[PDB]
This record gives sequence, structure tokens and C-alpha cells, in this order.
Amino acid sequence: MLIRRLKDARLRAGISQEKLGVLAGIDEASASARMNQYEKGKHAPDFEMANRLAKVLKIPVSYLYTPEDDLAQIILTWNELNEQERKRINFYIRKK
Amino acid sequence: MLIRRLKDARLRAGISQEKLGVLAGIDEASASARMNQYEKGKHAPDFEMANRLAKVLKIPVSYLYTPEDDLAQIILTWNELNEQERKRINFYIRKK
Repeated sequence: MLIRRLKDARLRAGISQEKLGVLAGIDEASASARMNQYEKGKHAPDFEMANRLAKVLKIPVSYLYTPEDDLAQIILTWNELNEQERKRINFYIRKK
Repeated sequence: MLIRRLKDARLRAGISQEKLGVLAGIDEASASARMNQYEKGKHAPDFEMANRLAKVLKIPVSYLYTPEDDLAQIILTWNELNEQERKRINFYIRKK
């Protein structure tokens, strides 16, 4: 998982490390330390934990694993497109 | 990592479990077993190994972590768009 993706998504949500960890199911006594460890690259979450974090942060989980900034932005944006916008992109992509 | 993403990307490349493992730097004696284990969900690769697999398979690594089929397809397709198509999508996404 890319640490800067996790940090960015948390900053965008506007929530603290402790609050993110807590909503992700971590004992609040350890919540902030655990999140800080992930964000500093000391430990990597497993895919199951990353999915929990992504759910709390309201992002597609694969955003956290996307090294390419342009693709990351597309992922983050797709996430919030209305159904007509998604259709247009889906159609544009069809057969390509 | 999603096992079906790994398997699909390997089938699309048209290469065997052994050849994928080998090009990914695994001792050929263990290559196919190791790949089969990943593809059957017995072990999960770490992000560094997933990046190696994705490089061999010529896909954005985050494809392997994308649960949503529509987003997966967008990722796989973006991967192969010409520079003008990418520009159009980038522009469409701007400010959204």
C-alpha cells in the first residue's frame, strides 16, 4: 500500500489518525499509533485491513495501491461521478 | 490482492504459471507452485512482489487490488489508451 495515498485520503476526509483507526475497528488505545505506523511505512496493512480503511475513507480500495498519480485521480474521481458521467466513460472505454 | 485479477491478467498475457513466476524472479524449481499458491489464495504476495508480477504482466499494479469490475476495466484500458485518449479522459475528469 502507498503511504501517501492513505495519508491523502485521510486528510481529505478531515479525520485524525485515531479516529480513522477507531472507525476501522482498532482498539482506541492503539488506534493512532497503528495508523501512524501505516502512514509512516513501518507496517503494511493486509488487504482485508486496507479494505476496511478504504470503506471508512469512502474511496475505492485500489486507490491505496495506485502508484500513477493520473490513474489515482481517475480512481478517486470515478468514485464520485454521477451515473450519467460513469455511463459516458464506460461507453468511451467499450471495445478499446 | 484479488486472485481472479492475477489469473485473468496472466491468461490475457498467454503465459504459464511457471513462466510468470520465473519472469518475476522466482527460482524456476518453485515458480509454478508459488504462482499457483497466489492464484488459489493460499498465500498473498506483498506489495513489492505484486509490483513485480504487474510489471511482467504489463498492467497497472492496482488492477490486482481493484474489486469493482467496471473500475478494473477502466484501469486495464487506461493502461493502453493512446496519449490523445488519455488527455480527453484527464480533461473530462478535471475539476470533477
